[PDB]
Amino acid sequence: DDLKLPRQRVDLVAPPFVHVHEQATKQGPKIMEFKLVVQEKKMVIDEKGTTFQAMTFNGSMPGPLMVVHEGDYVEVTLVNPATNTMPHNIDFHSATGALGGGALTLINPGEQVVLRWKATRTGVFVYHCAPGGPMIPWHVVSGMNGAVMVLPRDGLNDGHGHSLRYDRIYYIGEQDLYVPRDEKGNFKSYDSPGEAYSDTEEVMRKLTPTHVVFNGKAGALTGKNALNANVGENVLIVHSQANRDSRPHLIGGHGDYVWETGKFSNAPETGLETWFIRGGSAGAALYKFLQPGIYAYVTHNLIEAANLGATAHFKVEGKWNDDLMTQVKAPADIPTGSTNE
Amino acid sequence: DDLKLPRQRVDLVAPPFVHVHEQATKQGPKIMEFKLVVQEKKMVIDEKGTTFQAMTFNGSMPGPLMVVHEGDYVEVTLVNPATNTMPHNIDFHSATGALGGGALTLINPGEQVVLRWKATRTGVFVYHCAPGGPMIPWHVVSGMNGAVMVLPRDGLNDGHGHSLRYDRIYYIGEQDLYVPRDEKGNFKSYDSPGEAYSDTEEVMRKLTPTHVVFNGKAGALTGKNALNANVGENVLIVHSQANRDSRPHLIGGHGDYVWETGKFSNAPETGLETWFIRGGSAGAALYKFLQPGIYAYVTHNLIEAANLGATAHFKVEGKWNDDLMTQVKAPADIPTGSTNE
Amino acid sequence: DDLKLPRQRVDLVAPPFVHVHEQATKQGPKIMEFKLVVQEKKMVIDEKGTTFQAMTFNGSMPGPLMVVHEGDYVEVTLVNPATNTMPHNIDFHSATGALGGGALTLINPGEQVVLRWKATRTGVFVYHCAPGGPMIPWHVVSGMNGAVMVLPRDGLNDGHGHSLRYDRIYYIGEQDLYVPRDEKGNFKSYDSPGEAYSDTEEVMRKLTPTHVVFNGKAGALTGKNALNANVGENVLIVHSQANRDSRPHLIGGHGDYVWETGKFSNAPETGLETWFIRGGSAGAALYKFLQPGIYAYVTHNLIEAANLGATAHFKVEGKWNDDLMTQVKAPADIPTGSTNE
Ligand SMILES: OC[C@H]1O[C@@](CO)(O[C@H]2O[C@H](CO)[C@@H](O)[C@H](O)[C@H]2O)[C@@H](O)[C@@H]1O
Ligand SMILES: OC[C@H]1O[C@@](CO)(O[C@H]2O[C@H](CO)[C@@H](O)[C@H](O)[C@H]2O)[C@@H](O)[C@@H]1O
Ligand SMILES: OC[C@H]1O[C@@](CO)(O[C@H]2O[C@H](CO)[C@@H](O)[C@H](O)[C@H]2O)[C@@H](O)[C@@H]1O
Ligand SMILES: OC[C@H]1O[C@@](CO)(O[C@H]2O[C@H](CO)[C@@H](O)[C@H](O)[C@H]2O)[C@@H](O)[C@@H]1O
Ligand SMILES: OC[C@H]1O[C@@](CO)(O[C@H]2O[C@H](CO)[C@@H](O)[C@H](O)[C@H]2O)[C@@H](O)[C@@H]1O
Ligand SMILES: OC[C@H]1O[C@@](CO)(O[C@H]2O[C@H](CO)[C@@H](O)[C@H](O)[C@H]2O)[C@@H](O)[C@@H]1O
Ligand SMILES: O=N[O-]
Ligand SMILES: O=N[O-]
Ligand SMILES: O=N[O-]
Ligand SMILES: O=N[O-]
Ligand SMILES: O=N[O-]
Ligand SMILES: O=N[O-]
Ligand SMILES: O=N[O-]
Ligand SMILES: O=N[O-]
Ligand SMILES: O=N[O-]
Ligand SMILES: O=N[O-]
Ligand SMILES: O=N[O-]
Ligand SMILES: O=N[O-]
Ligand SMILES: [Cu+2]
Ligand SMILES: [Cu+2]
Ligand SMILES: [Cu+2]
Ligand SMILES: [Cu+2]
Ligand SMILES: [Cu+2]
Ligand SMILES: [Cu+2]
Repeated sequence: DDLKLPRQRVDLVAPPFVHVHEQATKQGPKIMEFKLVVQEKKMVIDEKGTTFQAMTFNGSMPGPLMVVHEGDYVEVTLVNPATNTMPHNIDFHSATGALGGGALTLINPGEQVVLRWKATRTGVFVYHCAPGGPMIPWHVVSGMNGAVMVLPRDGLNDGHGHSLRYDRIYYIGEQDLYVPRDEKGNFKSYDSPGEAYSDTEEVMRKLTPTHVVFNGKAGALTGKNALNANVGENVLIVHSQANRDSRPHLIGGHGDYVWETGKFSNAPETGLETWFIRGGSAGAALYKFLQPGIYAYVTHNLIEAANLGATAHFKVEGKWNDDLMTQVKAPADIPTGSTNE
Repeated sequence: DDLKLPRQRVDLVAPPFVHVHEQATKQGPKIMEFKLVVQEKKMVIDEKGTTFQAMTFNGSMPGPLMVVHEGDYVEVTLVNPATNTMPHNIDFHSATGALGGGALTLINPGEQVVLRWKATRTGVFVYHCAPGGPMIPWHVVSGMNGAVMVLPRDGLNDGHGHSLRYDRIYYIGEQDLYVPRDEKGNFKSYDSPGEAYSDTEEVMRKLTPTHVVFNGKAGALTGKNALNANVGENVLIVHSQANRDSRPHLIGGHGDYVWETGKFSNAPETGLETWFIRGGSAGAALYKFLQPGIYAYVTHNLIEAANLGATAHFKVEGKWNDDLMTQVKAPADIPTGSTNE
Repeated sequence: DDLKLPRQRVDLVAPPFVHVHEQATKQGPKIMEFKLVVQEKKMVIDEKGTTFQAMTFNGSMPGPLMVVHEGDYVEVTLVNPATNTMPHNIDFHSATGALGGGALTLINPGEQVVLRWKATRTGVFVYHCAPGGPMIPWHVVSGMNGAVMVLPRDGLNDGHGHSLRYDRIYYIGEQDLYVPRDEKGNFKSYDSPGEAYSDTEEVMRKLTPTHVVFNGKAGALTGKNALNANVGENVLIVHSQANRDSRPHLIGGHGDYVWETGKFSNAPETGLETWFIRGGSAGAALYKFLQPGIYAYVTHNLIEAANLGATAHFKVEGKWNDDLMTQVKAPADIPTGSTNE
């Protein structure tokens, strides 16, 4: 064993939640140990019950958020159980060399592999499967993508010498899906990913998704699964898109501090309405809630948001601030003496 | 009346022009009073006379630019005359709470509502209708979107302690439209927005506009309606797109100072060729004209610019500067002694 | 002759290579003389041998990279040989006035023209043909676009007072193509550009390319034409896209310093995973290679990368650094005592 550092095992949690971590740390570098198990399975992706043949890390779309600190080593055990049908691997955009690790991690069903990469670059980054050739886009748009956050050891800052600390963190993975339709326009079902491939590839080629979803399905983060917050809390929202651009917006809020390219060596932008996640990247926004109520978090192509699945909700508890906004007069009949031309 | 500030009524003007305002001000905060009247009407959107069932604020696409200063309060009377067929509301991306105001402003035909929001965030911002669900994209891509500018009280600056002042301002609202076609490819006409909806939604779902226009129609800002300027003038060009990305470019010019994310707390970028307006945002560019003549202002997807409607012109008066550019030799026959392989 | 500066003739080279130049210079301003010869010709654009009716500067897609310094004058002789069928011109996004030069450079087959523009703006910039109207997008998506780099006279810097110097430079021109298909889905062939136009325009209108290629064809920069580098070298990668957005990513690497909007008066961003070239612009990234092996350089819409042609390779010589990344355990059977749920 050449590398003589303490080891720490991390238990991942399903998105949009994030495993326990420290923001700032005075611990030295560690070997941070993670396990990812590939799971191919049929999943429900919309509110009408449409299914499709997904491929996942750890059973979720997105794959879980991994969080480490600058200078840590990340030792990932990737497992491809023999119930799976395809080979898989992993490419970390946070890592240096061998196609992000993909060239060192190709495993057949029944195999596992252990990759270590040094976390030399701060930010949020995509990770994704990339077996080779046309299998690269297919595995990614089938769900095989997640993100990793590499925090500075002193935690986040505003790029102007002031520390920033979040009260809460959520990870929003956005997924573009390409579900085949029959001649009548109904979504087609298949018994395996391999059977779905040819028809799926034809949809992929036209670069227009059938669905754009957060946390793996339309409505996943609405209703009973809305994201909780409180007035006053500084919330970090990490957003990834491994294949296609997105334009996040918090309806009724702002991005107080936004790293749209997602890299903490760059000062954030302030007071954004809408930001831009380039396909193949993660970004992050901090917002301090000022008002209670429901907020919609969307990609601000509103067709994608409302009609293809890409809306989440926050439910924020606290007291309303009438100075920031008030209904001066409730809806009422237009006065008879009005002229409205 | 809890809020004891002076009130000022603003008369809006149709785009691309902007109502009278001060850049820098020493007045304290005011309650700035605006009126927006929803108008559903058939409108001509291209040079072949194609019509479509539009929905507007104040009869225009885009809706008018509102201009206030940081710390002002904005009291908006939204009116939905009883000649309209649908409910409408308004979401200000500049505002904090209640989905930007949409949750406090839903009005049926025959009603009006009064919303007040504090202008706490500087920049240019979209405002748009957002009734709920699939009606959100439909009302926005039918034309119900505009912008508001919240200036710093000291006016604009270059992010490096130098004041910037514009001689002229224009507001370019870009609109993506989704007009149904019949089996022969001809655009379909309808008698009401409700009748157009189902067919329109089908076009919307494929995320490919039929038209991309400035100021509501192909050719709106060309010919006799070209934008005027003079050599030496510093012109602010505000650009909004409430649903879809755009990439503005001034052909023959530059962006001297560009806030592509549109927020004045961030230093502008300098000397851009082309900039990027993320769907769901406004941005702004300053340019000091150096040469007279015709300039085309486009989105630099040139197919959209030339073939789907997204070109404006500036006509700039003044004297040509042969140091910056000259025709050394006019077109002439290729010399006989030339080799051109 | 009013302009009394030394003249220097530059011999252009085919992309992805770049003509000999100095980074930093103490020479004063010069008149830098370039020749571009339009060539319309059928070209092979994919690995199955698909052809299409291309239009080029100097016989290549992209056109060659021109490199000058701030304050130089650029005197371009544009030649349209009489074997061509169409008029052509040139618009420099680096230039000020007359639609970038397009309004001074329209030439019929059999003619040439000489344009001079002052290089007042630093950065990488697109140049492209723009005859007028619908011919603008058609000539650009037929291949008539390249880039020019205007270096500061002191060479590049990190925006924080430190000089940056590249060991190598490559120019990656990305081209979106719109090749017609017949009723069976096979790509159609034509005998001239004029014959291809009507069918091509119909594909263009739907804003979905059939191919997205680097250096004019799928596979152009893979295999024997991979880009060479060595561990330790700082490589500048200039990327242009004259019509459509792109999201470059170096698989297994990063962008150490990235000017995504492409203009050297703005500090670069650091440590990017993926960056964004807005359609109608050039950008640039510096990366110091740290690991040997194969790197893929893609647009990170992976469908475009793997299935529509947009992948290049770097082959990097040197010694592997096991500290940055190592395969701890090669692929092996999942242990019997494992639980992987
Ligand atoms: O700022 C650019 C910088 O990236 C460098 C920093 O010295 O390195 C990055 O990658 C290296 C991998 O070891 C580390 O030096 C560094 O800690 C990390 O951001 C260079 O390659 C260069 O100057
Ligand atoms: O979208 C085309 C066409 O297909 C139908 C079924 O004929 O609906 C399908 O497509 C809809 C939009 O994606 C989905 O809402 C639904 O799950 C699916 O069956 C038609 O209703 C539609 O006109
Ligand atoms: O810079 C981030 C900053 O936004 C803050 C500023 O203190 O507030 C913004 O929203 C508030 C609404 O009252 C105002 O304080 C401020 O004037 C405006 O930009 C915080 O929520 C935070 O530090
Ligand atoms: O675009 C398809 C097809 O439709 C036709 C009419 O059959 O033209 C229509 O579409 C054109 C492009 O949008 C418009 O220029 C025109 O207003 C519209 O009728 C065909 O000419 C075209 O081939
Ligand atoms: O920084 C904005 C700046 O651009 C200016 C610089 O003074 O000019 C640019 O274009 C001019 C063309 O002569 C040059 O002054 C300058 O060297 C170049 O970047 C103004 O128009 C303005 O302040
Ligand atoms: O893409 C539709 C359909 O066309 C066919 C020929 O019928 O293949 C063509 O399109 C393919 C994808 O672009 C190309 O790979 C090939 O060069 C082209 O002939 C079908 O195979 C495909 O199903
Ligand atoms: O070593 N201190 O947390
Ligand atoms: O299945 N995804 O959260
Ligand atoms: O590993 N590819 O299916
Ligand atoms: O303002 N949100 O769509
Ligand atoms: O109060 N002065 O404008
Ligand atoms: O109708 N719009 O300017
Ligand atoms: O208010 N919706 O049609
Ligand atoms: O350079 N304008 O397309
Ligand atoms: O004039 N010196 O290179
Ligand atoms: O033909 N282009 O490199
Ligand atoms: O010059 N146009 O074909
Ligand atoms: O990580 N590259 O696709
Ligand atoms: Cu996989
Ligand atoms: Cu990747
Ligand atoms: Cu409405
Ligand atoms: Cu909005
Ligand atoms: Cu041409
Ligand atoms: Cu251009």
